[PDB]
Amino acid sequence: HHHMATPHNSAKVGDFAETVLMCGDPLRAKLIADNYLENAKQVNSVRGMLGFTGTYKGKPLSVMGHGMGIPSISIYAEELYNVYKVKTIIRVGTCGTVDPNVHVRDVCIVTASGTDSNVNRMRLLGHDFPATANFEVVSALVESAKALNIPTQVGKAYSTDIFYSKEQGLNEALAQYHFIAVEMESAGLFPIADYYGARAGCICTVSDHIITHESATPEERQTSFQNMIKIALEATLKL
Amino acid sequence: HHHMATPHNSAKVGDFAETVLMCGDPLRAKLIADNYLENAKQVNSVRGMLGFTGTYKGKPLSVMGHGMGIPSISIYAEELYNVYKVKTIIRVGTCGTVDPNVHVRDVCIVTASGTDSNVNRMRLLGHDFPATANFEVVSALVESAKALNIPTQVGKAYSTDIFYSKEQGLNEALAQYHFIAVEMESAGLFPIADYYGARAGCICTVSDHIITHESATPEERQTSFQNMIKIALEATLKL
Amino acid sequence: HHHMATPHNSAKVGDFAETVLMCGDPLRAKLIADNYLENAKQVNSVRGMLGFTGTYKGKPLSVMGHGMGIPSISIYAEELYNVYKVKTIIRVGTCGTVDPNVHVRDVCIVTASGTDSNVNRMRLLGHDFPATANFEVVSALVESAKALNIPTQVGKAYSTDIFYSKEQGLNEALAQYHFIAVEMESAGLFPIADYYGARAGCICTVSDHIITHESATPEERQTSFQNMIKIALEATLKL
Amino acid sequence: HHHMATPHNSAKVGDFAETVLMCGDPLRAKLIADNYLENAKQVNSVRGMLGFTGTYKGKPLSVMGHGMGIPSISIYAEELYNVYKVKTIIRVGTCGTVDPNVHVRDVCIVTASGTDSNVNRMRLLGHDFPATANFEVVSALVESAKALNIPTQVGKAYSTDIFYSKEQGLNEALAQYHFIAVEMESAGLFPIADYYGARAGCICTVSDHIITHESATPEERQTSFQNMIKIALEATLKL
Amino acid sequence: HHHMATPHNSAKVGDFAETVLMCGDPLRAKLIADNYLENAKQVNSVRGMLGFTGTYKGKPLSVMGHGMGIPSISIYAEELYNVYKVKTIIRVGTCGTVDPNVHVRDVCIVTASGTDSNVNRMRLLGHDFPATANFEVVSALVESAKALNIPTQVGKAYSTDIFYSKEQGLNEALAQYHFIAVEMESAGLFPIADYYGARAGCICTVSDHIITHESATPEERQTSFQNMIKIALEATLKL
Amino acid sequence: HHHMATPHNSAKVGDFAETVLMCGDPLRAKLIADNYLENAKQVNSVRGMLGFTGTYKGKPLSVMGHGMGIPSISIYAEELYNVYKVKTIIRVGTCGTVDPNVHVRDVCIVTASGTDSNVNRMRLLGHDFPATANFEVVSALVESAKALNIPTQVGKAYSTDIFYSKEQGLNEALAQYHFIAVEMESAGLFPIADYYGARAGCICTVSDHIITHESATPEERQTSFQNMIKIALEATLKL
Ligand SMILES: Nc1ncnc2c1ncn2[C@@H]1O[C@H](CO)[C@@H](O)[C@H]1O
Ligand SMILES: Nc1ncnc2c1ncn2[C@@H]1O[C@H](CO)[C@@H](O)[C@H]1O
Ligand SMILES: Nc1ncnc2c1ncn2[C@@H]1O[C@H](CO)[C@@H](O)[C@H]1O
Ligand SMILES: Nc1ncnc2c1ncn2[C@@H]1O[C@H](CO)[C@@H](O)[C@H]1O
Ligand SMILES: Nc1ncnc2c1ncn2[C@@H]1O[C@H](CO)[C@@H](O)[C@H]1O
Ligand SMILES: Nc1ncnc2c1ncn2[C@@H]1O[C@H](CO)[C@@H](O)[C@H]1O
Ligand SMILES: [Cl-]
Ligand SMILES: [Cl-]
Ligand SMILES: [Cl-]
Ligand SMILES: [Cl-]
Ligand SMILES: [Cl-]
Ligand SMILES: [Cl-]
Repeated sequence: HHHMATPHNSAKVGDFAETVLMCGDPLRAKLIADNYLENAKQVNSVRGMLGFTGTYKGKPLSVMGHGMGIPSISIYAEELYNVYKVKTIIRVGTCGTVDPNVHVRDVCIVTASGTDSNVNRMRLLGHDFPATANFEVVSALVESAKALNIPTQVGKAYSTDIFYSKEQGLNEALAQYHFIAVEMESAGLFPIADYYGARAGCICTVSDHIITHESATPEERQTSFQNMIKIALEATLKL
Repeated sequence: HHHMATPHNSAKVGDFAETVLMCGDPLRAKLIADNYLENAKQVNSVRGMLGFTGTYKGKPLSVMGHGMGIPSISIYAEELYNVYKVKTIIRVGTCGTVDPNVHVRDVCIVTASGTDSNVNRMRLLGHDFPATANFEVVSALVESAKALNIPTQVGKAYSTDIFYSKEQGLNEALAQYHFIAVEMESAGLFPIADYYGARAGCICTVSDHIITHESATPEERQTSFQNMIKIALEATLKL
Repeated sequence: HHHMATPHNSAKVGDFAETVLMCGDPLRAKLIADNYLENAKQVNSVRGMLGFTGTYKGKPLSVMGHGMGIPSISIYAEELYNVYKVKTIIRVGTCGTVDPNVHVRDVCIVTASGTDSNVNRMRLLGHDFPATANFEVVSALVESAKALNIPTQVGKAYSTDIFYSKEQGLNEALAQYHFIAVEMESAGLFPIADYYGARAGCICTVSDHIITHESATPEERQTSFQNMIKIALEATLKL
Repeated sequence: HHHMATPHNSAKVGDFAETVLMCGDPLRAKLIADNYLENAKQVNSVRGMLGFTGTYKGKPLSVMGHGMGIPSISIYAEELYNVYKVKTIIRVGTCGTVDPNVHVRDVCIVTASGTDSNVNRMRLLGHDFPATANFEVVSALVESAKALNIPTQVGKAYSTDIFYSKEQGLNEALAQYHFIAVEMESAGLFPIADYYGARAGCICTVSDHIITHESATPEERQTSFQNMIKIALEATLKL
Repeated sequence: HHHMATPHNSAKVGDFAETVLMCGDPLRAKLIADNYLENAKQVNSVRGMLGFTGTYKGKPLSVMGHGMGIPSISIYAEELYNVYKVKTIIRVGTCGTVDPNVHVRDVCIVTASGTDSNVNRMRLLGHDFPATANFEVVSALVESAKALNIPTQVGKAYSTDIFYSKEQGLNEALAQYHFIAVEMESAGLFPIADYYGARAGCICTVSDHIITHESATPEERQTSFQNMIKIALEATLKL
Repeated sequence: HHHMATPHNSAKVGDFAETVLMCGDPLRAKLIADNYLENAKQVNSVRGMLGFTGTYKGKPLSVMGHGMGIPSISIYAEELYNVYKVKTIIRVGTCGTVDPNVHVRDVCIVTASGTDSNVNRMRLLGHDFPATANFEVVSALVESAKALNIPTQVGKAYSTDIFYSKEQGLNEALAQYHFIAVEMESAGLFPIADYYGARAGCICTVSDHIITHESATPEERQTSFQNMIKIALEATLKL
């Protein structure tokens, strides 16, 4: 038995750096820690949601899984900003796309995310609350990719509660308004950062084209991940 | 590299029994498999969402984690009913309560679950779709608890997208209408079972009283879990 | 002029038994009283909404009409639970079906009911509140039918505000999720029972198949009614 | 057994006049027929919802009950306009008021009615559809009252699904915007008339002041009814 | 620099008559003042939203532009009723029609207006609040047109936020329920008049048939305007 | 009579530059043209909504008024992107603030805007569609202000339909989530730019603090405008 600072995290207060990368898959958090962090230690194991704290090029940085969907990321991110006093979270993830000019393996930097969730209406008296990335975070990601000579798409994501969509007309509307990424979490992250006066952003790589059916192979997903994670890590040095 | 029957599950088709217990914590799925299943093998490890298949008293039974929140359980349960041809899922979990006559450590058998999610409105043209447990599953749980001489509360749950509620008046309304359990998943499970012509139910133990602040100790949670899991396992023999 | 305990009911306080059967048609309430109750007297005549109190096999039991639609049943049931101190109401009625495996003359026992009404959103801060039958009532109906060797369908109803639907896609969605009964009242009854800490359920017979156009003849409806009413009356002895 | 032109009305096609008065209480429909119609016959008895056809000052006129709430009036009025080819319906009823300048026993002529029902959103793609009385009907009622030297209030009603309101702030908002009548049916009637290219209106007498608690005695309600019904009957001669 | 009684109006308190005509185009307000008012002076120039006060046949009358859309008219009308103590506003405007029996150049007198705006839900606890014209204003317009031997259509308008509609099925629904006018402002005006215990109405001429594509020429629009404005001006003498 | 390329704009096709500044007040559009454009000509006068085309530092640039509210800007911007083939619109405006760390006279660069309008739900199947500024436009504004040594706040706006708010709790929620600007138009502009594959942004100066009641004097508003307009004009050179 270990003391629980939250119901979902065994990390002691202070065990997270002020900057955190989060991905849905805890096993990918372990890969990031093992391959890009120094001075690294595991700080959470509860529910298998592995989290780690170390340094990247000398600067404190943590990485942790967030699970799948808005309710899951909301738990972990609320706790990080509130209990662990985190200042900046960058979600690093994968996505689909419907946009005719976005392609599998593209890196997408998210400026804002729509959603079919109610969580943001509940925060703003039932109205439209845009889940919006912090501009300094977006800019740090854009500038890092430029320095690395990695092309990026910059624009809106759509965070759905329903991976297995049965919704006629959704993809056509997303394409009409040039949503570049379809995922399940960023729309929950950004308003929590707002609540705490903190910062958040998101960068994702396109695994699948929802319209054309193109799909990245395992090796292509690894290469896309290597590009995206390097962009995110370099961006943390400016944040 | 192993073949992926779904993006979230490495189990081969046929590797799940027709009856599955699901809990949010994959580490608890491992505990259930290790302590109550025979002939057991691990069938999924993707994203750390451990799943296992074996037998309970000779009858095929699987157990797998579902993560936290409606979007997460919806992925895993949709795949189980669709790809893995599962017929019955019983969610085994923990919950809070606001009801003045429900107490920490009580076992709650869920007949239906409300929610603040939009996922069920999207299935029924925007209207009210009650997430309803299958009657044979509810009855099997009730009868199993009676045979084990374990008291149970039977009634409505509320599945929220937001663990860290800031919503004035919610607890008072839940208490006024005698919702017995507050959790985050059952309202997503029951309509998916309906879609596939299959069966689902839920049983949970009260970890915390949201109004009085009472909270079960670690040992009390283990004892509550032992009672609940025995009820669920015995119920599978009738399903 | 007689004293009015409510605006809609001339019955004196105490004139209703603790258990009440309700049907939409007051003339059917009279038929039930005349043919199944002993010690019977008429206790309400206001607005022609006939109600009666007597005994069934020695146990106090009332029967009263509720009119058509959620607003009408809500008036009468609110008054019965509040002013008349009723503990259990079973709605006995007729319904349509869209389910491919439910047939005209089938008896349907309702576990929960969806709706296109707003009345339940208004009770739960705008969220999804499942109108859910009390489990002891459902079980009493199921067990009574078993003892009488009368087959039953057990599952969800849909209570609509609009008998003359013009809504494209509604029947297809109801069938997809295996709603077994289409009626106009149960979704209003169950939450009122919850408010008063009381019990409610519903049993109905299929008069019409909405998809195939099959329709029960007058004699077939009488036979279906005889089966359903015997199930309900026998269930009251266990409640 | 008699032939049923609708499920809810035994009247033969042609048995209703082109102009119909409707009130919620079928016993009040009988009173109107017995005391104001000549050449009168009963044309419906189904569900006790008495309806009658005769003449008023030589002009064909019917009167029938509509029950309580939007779903109930919608059934009866849809059938009258569709199957029975009715051209004009005037609802004659009772109401409460919250307006500080409207008093018990006042006669209210309704120009439009708000509602907490969804039935009108479902007709207009989810938008705001005002349930609006036909201007010729409103004018006929206003002019008839003037000729009879009976004062009237003219303005908005609010048709609620919930007689037993628990809704904080509703009465204050209704008063702020000068809603003059609170009832349960007119918002369902007016859009059905629109659908059929037909005409509808409503006139009501104030039985109760919801804010001040004033309430009309039985004799006062009879006098108010006599004034209102004379206005409505005289208006039919101009319609 | 001049003193600003509101942020949007340089008129001094008292500079508006108690009766005001409003049209969307400020240049049309100038035309009305120049051609129909005596004793006229310009009282507002802010944002180019020209307004004027004078007399029509000796009776004080003002005319001012309101801009396009509900938010714009709401600003100007709120200020007129609140700060300038106006008692009656008649909107004079142009509209489209979808109704099969309404034709280009027809004069439409509005009894109530639907909308796709949220502004009226926000006033009535989320419910349906009909934007309803004052009956004395409607009657004054109807009677004035009769005296001038100018035919009129009397009925519902629809005030949309979106001139360039992309909404499948909207026109068909508007036609089904006999909405006679499509415009962008009246649904915002009527509830503001209600709030202040004041009066409002609307009269419009059909510029375009949305279904048949017929369109009035410039000269035809001038003739339609001459008919409509004479009706409105004569109506002010009765208000 | 002049030919009308749209119902609201007399400009000939080609008469607008590919880059346009828009402000609500047409008289302010004239001031911008008169004081910052060369080669300038007036291209629209319809409804007094003055628009002009010229050059800024040699680069083609137009400026036009947009009126007040989402419906008004939607008309003008839809036409500019569609008929006039405009590629970039920057809204230049004024706003209020509720944020405790934003002050009167501050320049706010908008990354996204929330709203109480329905126009964006209607574009995305009823879901949350974030009205999001184009990143290149935001960056051009940020970089221009940096080069001019003018401090800026960068973050979310809220576009309301209701200038005269009566909404309890709105300001507290806006402050809790650090909305920096309250205005009435940007949430309508950004999705129209998306539809056309074009670009939009917004920059505003704080005229009033809604919480503290501080208010900029006329001279202070002129100085704030001079700073903001110089930022916007310099940004057009990079777009
Ligand atoms: N097409 C997609 N739809 C939804 N989520 C996706 C998609 N592609 C990748 N994801 C991401 O991966 C998970 C689902 O496999 C989610 O957590 C989500 O963020
Ligand atoms: N009070 C609670 N509120 C929400 N979820 C709860 C609560 N107590 C236990 N849970 C369950 O445990 C997880 C949150 O800790 C969720 O998956 C949920 O099912
Ligand atoms: N197909 C149906 N749709 C709605 N209500 C029905 C249907 N069949 C029977 N009913 C019941 O009978 C009445 C309508 O005839 C309602 O009170 C309802 O409960
Ligand atoms: N205060 C009230 N609230 C709702 N309905 C009322 C009220 N007063 C009278 N009525 C009318 O009478 C019935 C309720 O008693 C309804 O049919 C309704 O039309
Ligand atoms: N078809 C139409 N749709 C919307 N508004 C219209 C229409 N025809 C005329 N209008 C009116 O003119 C303006 C739009 O050109 C709006 O202010 C509105 O009141
Ligand atoms: N506090 C405010 N609320 C709303 N709009 C504002 C505010 N301050 C400035 N504006 C802007 O000025 C106009 C209202 O005066 C609107 O067009 C809007 O963009
Ligand atoms: Cl991941
Ligand atoms: Cl668990
Ligand atoms: Cl019945
Ligand atoms: Cl009545
Ligand atoms: Cl105009
Ligand atoms: Cl401006």
